[PDB]
Amino acid sequence: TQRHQGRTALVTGGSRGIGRAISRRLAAEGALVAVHYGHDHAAAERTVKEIETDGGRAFPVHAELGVEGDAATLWAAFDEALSGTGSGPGLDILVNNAGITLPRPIAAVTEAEYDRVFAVNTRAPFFIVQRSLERLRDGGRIISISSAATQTAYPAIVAYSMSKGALDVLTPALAKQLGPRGITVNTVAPGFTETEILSNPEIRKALSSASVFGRLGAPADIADVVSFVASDEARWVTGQWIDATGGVGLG
Amino acid sequence: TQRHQGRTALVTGGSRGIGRAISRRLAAEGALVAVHYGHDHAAAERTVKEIETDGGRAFPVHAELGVEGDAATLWAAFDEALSGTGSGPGLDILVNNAGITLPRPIAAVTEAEYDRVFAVNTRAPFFIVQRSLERLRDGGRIISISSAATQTAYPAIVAYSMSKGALDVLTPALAKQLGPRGITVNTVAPGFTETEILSNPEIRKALSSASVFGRLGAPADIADVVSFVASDEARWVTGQWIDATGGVGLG
Amino acid sequence: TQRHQGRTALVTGGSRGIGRAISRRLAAEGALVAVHYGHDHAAAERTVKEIETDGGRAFPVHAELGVEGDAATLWAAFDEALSGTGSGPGLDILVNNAGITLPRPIAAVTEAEYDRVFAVNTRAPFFIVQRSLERLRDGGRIISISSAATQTAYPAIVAYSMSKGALDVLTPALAKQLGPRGITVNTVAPGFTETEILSNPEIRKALSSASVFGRLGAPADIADVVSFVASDEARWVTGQWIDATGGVGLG
Amino acid sequence: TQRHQGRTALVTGGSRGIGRAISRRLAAEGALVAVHYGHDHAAAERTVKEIETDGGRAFPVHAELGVEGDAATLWAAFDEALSGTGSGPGLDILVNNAGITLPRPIAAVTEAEYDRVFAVNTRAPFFIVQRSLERLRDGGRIISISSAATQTAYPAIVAYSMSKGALDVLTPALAKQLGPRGITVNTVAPGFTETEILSNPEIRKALSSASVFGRLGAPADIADVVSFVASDEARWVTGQWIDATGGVGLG
Ligand SMILES: NC(=O)C1=CN([C@@H]2O[C@H](COP(=O)(O)OP(=O)(O)OC[C@H]3O[C@@H](n4cnc5c(N)ncnc54)[C@H](OP(=O)(O)O)[C@@H]3O)[C@@H](O)[C@H]2O)C=CC1
Ligand SMILES: NC(=O)C1=CN([C@@H]2O[C@H](COP(=O)(O)OP(=O)(O)OC[C@H]3O[C@@H](n4cnc5c(N)ncnc54)[C@H](OP(=O)(O)O)[C@@H]3O)[C@@H](O)[C@H]2O)C=CC1
Ligand SMILES: NC(=O)C1=CN([C@@H]2O[C@H](COP(=O)(O)OP(=O)(O)OC[C@H]3O[C@@H](n4cnc5c(N)ncnc54)[C@H](OP(=O)(O)O)[C@@H]3O)[C@@H](O)[C@H]2O)C=CC1
Ligand SMILES: NC(=O)C1=CN([C@@H]2O[C@H](COP(=O)(O)OP(=O)(O)OC[C@H]3O[C@@H](n4cnc5c(N)ncnc54)[C@H](OP(=O)(O)O)[C@@H]3O)[C@@H](O)[C@H]2O)C=CC1
Repeated sequence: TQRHQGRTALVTGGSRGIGRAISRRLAAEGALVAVHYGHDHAAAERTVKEIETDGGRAFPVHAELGVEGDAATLWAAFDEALSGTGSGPGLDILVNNAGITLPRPIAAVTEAEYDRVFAVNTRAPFFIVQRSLERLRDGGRIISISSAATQTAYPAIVAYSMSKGALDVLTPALAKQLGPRGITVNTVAPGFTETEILSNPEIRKALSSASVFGRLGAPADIADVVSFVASDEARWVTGQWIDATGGVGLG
Repeated sequence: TQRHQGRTALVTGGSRGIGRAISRRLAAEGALVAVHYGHDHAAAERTVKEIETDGGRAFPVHAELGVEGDAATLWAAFDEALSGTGSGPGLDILVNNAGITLPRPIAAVTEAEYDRVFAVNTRAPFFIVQRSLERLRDGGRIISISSAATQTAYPAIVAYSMSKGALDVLTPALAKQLGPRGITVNTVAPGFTETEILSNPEIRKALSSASVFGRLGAPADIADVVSFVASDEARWVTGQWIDATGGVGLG
Repeated sequence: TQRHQGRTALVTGGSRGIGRAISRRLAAEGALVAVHYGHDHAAAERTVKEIETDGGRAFPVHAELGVEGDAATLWAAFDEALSGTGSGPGLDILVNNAGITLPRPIAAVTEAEYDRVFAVNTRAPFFIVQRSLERLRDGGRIISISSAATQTAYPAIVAYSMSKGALDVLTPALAKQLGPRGITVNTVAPGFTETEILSNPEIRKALSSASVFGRLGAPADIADVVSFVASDEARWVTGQWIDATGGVGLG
Repeated sequence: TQRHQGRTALVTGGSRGIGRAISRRLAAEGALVAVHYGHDHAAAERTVKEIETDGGRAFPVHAELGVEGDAATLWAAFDEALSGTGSGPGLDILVNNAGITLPRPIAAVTEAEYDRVFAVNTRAPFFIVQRSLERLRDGGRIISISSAATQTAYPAIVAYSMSKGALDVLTPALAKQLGPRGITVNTVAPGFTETEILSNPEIRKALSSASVFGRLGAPADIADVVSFVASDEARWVTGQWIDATGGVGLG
């Protein structure tokens, strides 16, 4: 395709799972990809190596999210790492993908667990986007990775759903504000998606059967929607919540 | 009416504005109302006096929200204050009404301001509801006061909208979980509503014109919807987001 | 209550099922109710007798819907029947309740069946509302009875869902247009509701289990929401789609 | 791209406006395109010539919609026209694009005008899709062109909005039913879109300002979304309503 030819992307949690698929798709389409991660240096190196092997350009960016100064640390590492590539500052495509699950229903959730899922899932994207506005170019793309669970009730993950619900609400407000500069802002909401990290054949069967297609999502199913949203082909789609669940919750 | 005859209600921020209208309507309909507040002891006393003057029963409950132990402190004060009324423990109707605004667009929002609006608007209701489940009776009512701004983009208040968006997502998950005990969970979303705390005749005109009725909301417009949702007449309405904006954002 | 004291209501298909519950609730609250029907004169007489027995005022209005001149015939019979009561012309509350089911999936639907369900369910309400605007008073109420099936996919009734989907879209446009005269327009969407016309204990169990409350709806569950929407208590709710399904489709 | 290489598409009203842009985009990507139309033989010939000139394959299909036997006549002409191309029967991609406007508010709409807009906009697509199920292949695509007006109230076009609202409701029901064969069903909803058929500079300015981008849509903006939805890249998007309005109605 090369529909991201000459563009700079940042993918938060780009090292594994959906983030890795997004990182690899954007790079395969000609983007220079900042592969961000908080913990696993090795995973981040393999993902960059995979991209470089396939003929694309990527570099790691280390910043732990959900801690004091996380957003500032991420953009400092990005600016440094990016500068060290001999590219100019700023970016075209921001994907807030990094997130953590909290599989506890309301009676189980502690303050510590609640505070951590909001800090990573909601607070970090909010301040990451805030500082991106210093760097984000005209005709740019902001894409938040949310969850189908904001629109289909899942009591077992309620605090996680709420953290993604707050994130969903950032999209329309920013689409409106950034429209005059040709920037689009959109949410892509995955369903049950099979990553490198669904061992129970029984859970696998129940989650598969939730899709009208009778399968789990793959990272690639999400990355193919994100790549479209990030492209010029989606210039007329803004402020939206794009279901990437294989028809979960239809009937 | 007396459709809340013999029921115990808690209204968070019940001392002024929409909370006061809710408190007074529930009490006028026969509810015993816990009028909760964080700061203004005087306001809380006037509101209880107004209810007692009109023939109803209410008592103040002091707890500052958005601070360590807020939810535990609120339920301790409720249990104590309630016990001191010579009523039994527990409750029928929980209204999470207390909230604070943050009128700053994304480029303006500080960590401190963001953290405070989430702590009061989202975190406190979440842990308040969690501890209510020890006390909340069969056929009970949970009602969250949200904002029209979660569904109609208002960049100027983006972090406030996000805090209400997280709260919106708690409603369906809890409606599903609590259905088997006849409890309903619903969100009521006010529009531009004129409280005791809209001095600019120009802002007043612009916000009035947002309604298909060409006026600002009054606390009473919200309280009349909340009272219905809290009643047996709304037994078949659960998990919903009830627009109480006078038709803001229709076209 | 008497919250409809001195008001004139028309309920289409008011003779049985949800229409009968609406008719009886509005009359019990002091409304003069036009009980409209297309076919069963006897049912319409029993419903009016039931209202008159309980101390309320109602009269039958015969008009077959889904035929040439149906809307004109209904308003002619209403104006005549109403005039014969010695009340003045016009009305306060219009409920489009009359409808027919089409339980055939897409591969089964004939032109005749499709045309008939649209004629009764969509076309008749549209022209009925059009002629109501000559008669409908300030502060009035228009309420459409839709179906949960417009928002939760039910392939087995697809053409019926589409007919209700068109009806759903009339509500916001009219709420906007009629706001300046204090008229509200709203949709109430029933779920699986047990009428006089669910014999299979197996279908009964499956439809019951669709509700978070583990029961079928009763006409009264719908009528209690409609009566609220029709009242001054709902003056600030307009253009909305009110779920009256007992939490069908939440998760 | 060639992401429609070897696929057969039918585009209803493919001869001009959005239909022509869709027809040309699908053909440029390797689809064999049936360019359907009801009236203007010349327009249909120019559109096919444009495609053939650019290196693609298309053929005209004449059928007037909104008349007795329209769906049967369209598929007879398609099967004949298609057969005459020396391709096998059946298809991969169905776009219901053909539609007519009705710019009259409720007080203005006649039975004839109402009946005609439903016949073309709703009835024809419904029976066209019904007969497509005899021909539509595994992994296929059904795409309905709706209107932003189903979700943002436009009293001036109310009967048109209702016709598109019924069409919107066909999408989820069919997505659910056809999921097991890998077929996706989606609605694409254009905003104010500038076609060959917006002469008033004043209307042009007002409609432009409705978009967060301060311009009218172009056919190409819609065609780029439709082409994505029709492709393997959108395999995980089904039952959805895709806003192609340039952010109309966000705030
Ligand atoms: N998989 C699924 O079924 C679903 C996924 N989602 C959402 O999709 C997104 C991607 O999920 P998925 O692919 O499953 O996740 P994985 O857990 O597979 O990958 C998570 C990524 O985020 C990074 N990350 C995690 N926590 C932090 C942190 N505190 N600071 C910095 N980076 C962090 C990880 O790097 P590192 O380990 O080095 O920190 C890694 O790159 C998430 O937002 C998730 O909520 C939504 C619906 C369901
Ligand atoms: N008015 C409007 O136009 C709109 C209102 N809303 C929402 O409606 C709800 C009611 O708003 P409104 O009537 O305007 O508010 P007011 O500010 O008039 O009243 C706020 C109430 O909440 C209490 N409260 C505030 N902060 C705290 C705190 N930290 N701890 C404990 N109690 C607290 C206040 O008591 P004390 O001062 O003693 O702390 C008071 O009783 C809020 O959730 C608001 O966001 C939504 C849309 C618009
Ligand atoms: N019951 C349920 O589970 C559900 C009901 N609904 C909707 O709720 C509404 C009420 O349904 P319900 O109570 O079950 O219906 P019933 O069939 O019990 O009652 C139908 C009523 O409409 C009248 N009616 C029917 N067809 C015509 C016609 N052609 N002309 C004039 N009057 C007519 C009937 O009178 P007569 O027989 O004399 O013509 C009768 O008063 C309908 O719009 C229905 O689609 C939606 C979701 C599910
Ligand atoms: N343009 C806009 O701003 C908007 C458009 N839309 C929708 O997008 C779709 C495309 O609209 P647009 O490009 O503007 O339309 P145009 O009127 O430019 O093109 C209409 C097309 O449909 C065909 N058509 C029209 N009526 C019939 C009929 N009775 N039988 C058969 N074919 C027919 C026409 O061919 P022929 O003339 O030969 O019959 C032509 O190919 C429509 O469904 C429209 O409602 C929605 C929102 C706004």
